[PDB]
Amino acid sequence: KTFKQRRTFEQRVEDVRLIREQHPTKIPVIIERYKGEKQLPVLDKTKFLVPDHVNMSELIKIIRRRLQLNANQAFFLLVNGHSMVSVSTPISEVYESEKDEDGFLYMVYASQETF
Ligand SMILES: Cc1nn(C)c(C)c1NC(=O)CC#N
Ligand SMILES: [Cl-]
Repeated sequence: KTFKQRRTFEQRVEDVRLIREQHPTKIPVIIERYKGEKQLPVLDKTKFLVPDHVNMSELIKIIRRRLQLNANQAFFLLVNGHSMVSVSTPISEVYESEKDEDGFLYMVYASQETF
């Protein structure tokens, strides 16, 4: 069901190695809906190549645009299981401290802060 369940550790590592080779300036991001989530839709895909210069504030804007949300729908983004201390950090920095061992950066979204 989840990305980690669909692909072996070996497979996730090799995909990150190919994104490095073919899209060297991009951060490999996995973005999943919270399994509890009732309100927001599911994304059209799971794996995203994010330009390494955008900060987390701009990534939230990007995902809200991809979900085609309106001004008063709530959106919370967990990175590596937890709240972001700051949305102003460049995703290149966030990646280096919050990447998984497989080399993806995992994110989950919900309409409640209580996931
Ligand atoms: C071929 C290889 N063997 N081992 C053991 C490692 C770390 C590698 N590196 C990559 O391929 C990284 C990338 N991209
Ligand atoms: Cl690139």
